[PDB]
Amino acid sequence: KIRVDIWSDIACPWCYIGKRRFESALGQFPQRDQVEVVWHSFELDPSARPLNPIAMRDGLAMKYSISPAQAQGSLDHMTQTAAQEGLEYHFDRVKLANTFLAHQLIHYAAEQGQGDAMKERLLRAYMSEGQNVNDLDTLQKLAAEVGLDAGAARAALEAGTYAQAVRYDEAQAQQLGITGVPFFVLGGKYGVSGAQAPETLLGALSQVWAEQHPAPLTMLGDGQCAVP
Repeated sequence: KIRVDIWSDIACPWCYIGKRRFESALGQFPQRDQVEVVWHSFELDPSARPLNPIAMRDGLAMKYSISPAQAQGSLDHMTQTAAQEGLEYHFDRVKLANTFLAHQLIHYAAEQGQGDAMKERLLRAYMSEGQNVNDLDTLQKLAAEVGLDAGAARAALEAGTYAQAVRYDEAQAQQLGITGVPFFVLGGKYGVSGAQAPETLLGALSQVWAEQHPAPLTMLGDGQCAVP
């Protein structure tokens, strides 16, 4: 088996792009059926307001200390880059929301085996559909759309059941020195930082598989100690 651990935030447009590029890599990888993907929570800003009412362009200009004109250029760059992955972003509608609860929903979804579908739904909701992913009504609806028990999912969020697990995900990311997303860990050994090309993630997948299935030695030929 091949384990891939990915840290990601719903609020990061490169994460959605990265998910597509990784999916492109996976499709080209002969041993794709032996890959287990595990999504991990990451928050760009764990202390963000529940909902910041300012335009994404402005939040970006403030956070990164540049002009509104440059912040827009960056938005325009990300939008066109995403389009090449089949993603139609709508940054003008983005709700700058705290993503803690949304990550919790992903953890709930994963216990039902629907982690990736939930992650996908939420990325779309944030990046394209102008939805507020800190809002419980919205989160419950999205869960229903994924095919989850909407009542159970909402109950889980109100209880904060997966709150601890999200914090541990983030703690683990911090302990690994992961300070930006998306971040890929392959074979619990190799790291790939950022939304890298499919070729790069395929080469990582390929390199890891090779290490786990190296070419069989030719044996030649008074004892040994063997582990039982």
